[PDB]
Amino acid sequence: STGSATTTPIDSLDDAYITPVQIGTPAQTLNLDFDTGSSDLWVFSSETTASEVDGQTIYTPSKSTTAKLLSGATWSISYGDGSSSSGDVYTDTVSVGGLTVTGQAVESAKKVSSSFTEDSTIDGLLGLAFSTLNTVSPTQQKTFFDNAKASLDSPVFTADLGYHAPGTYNFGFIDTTAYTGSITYTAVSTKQGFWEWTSTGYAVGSGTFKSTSIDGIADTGTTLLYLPATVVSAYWAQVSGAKSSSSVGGYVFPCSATLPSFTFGVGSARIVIPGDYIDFGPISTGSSSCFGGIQSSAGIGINIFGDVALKAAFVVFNGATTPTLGFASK
Ligand SMILES: COC(=O)[C@@H](N)Cn1cc(Br)c(=O)[nH]c1=O
Repeated sequence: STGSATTTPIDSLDDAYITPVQIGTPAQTLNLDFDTGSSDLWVFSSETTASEVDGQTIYTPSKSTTAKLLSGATWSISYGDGSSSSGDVYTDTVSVGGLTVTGQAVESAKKVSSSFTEDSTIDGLLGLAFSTLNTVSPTQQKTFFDNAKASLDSPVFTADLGYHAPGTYNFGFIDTTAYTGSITYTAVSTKQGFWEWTSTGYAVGSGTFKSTSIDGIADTGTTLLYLPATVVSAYWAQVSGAKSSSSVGGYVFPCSATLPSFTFGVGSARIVIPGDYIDFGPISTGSSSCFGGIQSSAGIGINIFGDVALKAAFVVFNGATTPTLGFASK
């Protein structure tokens, strides 16, 4: 089997991407944030505290003939940006772009933090990291991908995020028309439950390539590119007027600037992020100070190849018994 679904930026800055997902019988379609950095599939629901729902589409398990309460199961998660959610668990039929999984754990939110409430466009998350990170207790549950894997033509999914444009998540096959040149594969460590890999280095603009190992995770659920302070300092030094602002919470730059590109290494291959991808606009409405798309990972504890990096590439998440990651230009 295979599946193929379009993923769409939630706003003009590509702050996140939503993908339609069919849940239950008859189908209830929710727009979920596919997140390769976590492993819970959770949704706004009829059980969510009413004051914490503001425009989202909710899942109503009582209206699904295939929904079953997973007795005694609860979940609770907190993300890297400080947001959180929690609730109980159903199993139900879940389909993504024509690919169907029966008995998928659908985690129903009873509580969500303010940032989820305030984002009307995101109806929940669909985690695509390794199932070892799943927070369901007392019986850990599998991700949609892990459940589908045995049925897929090939045990892979691919992320093809667009810049200011729609893109695609495919399951079970590699679309050889979706990228240029070849796909370069690189080793993955699953020791922390992430799609963790080691970049071979970087370049700023037309500058010389610096060979240096940068361990980080491929994370579709994170907007920005978070890298070591040395690397990030080297990037923003090439932008006149750029500076790190503690009050804003990272590097900002004059909106009149032209940003240089940023290149990262995948083995001997190179992925180039155009400068425009690194612009996240005025820090507040009307401001001439703009927020940068490359930020320091110093306060995070891990380097994160988020959407800023990933949308410059066609990315293969290979879930073979020894998982690997593939990157191609596009
Ligand atoms: C809800 O999405 C957002 O607020 C975006 N800023 C993407 N995002 C979402 C989560 Br959860 C996170 O830990 N980091 C992040 O960049």
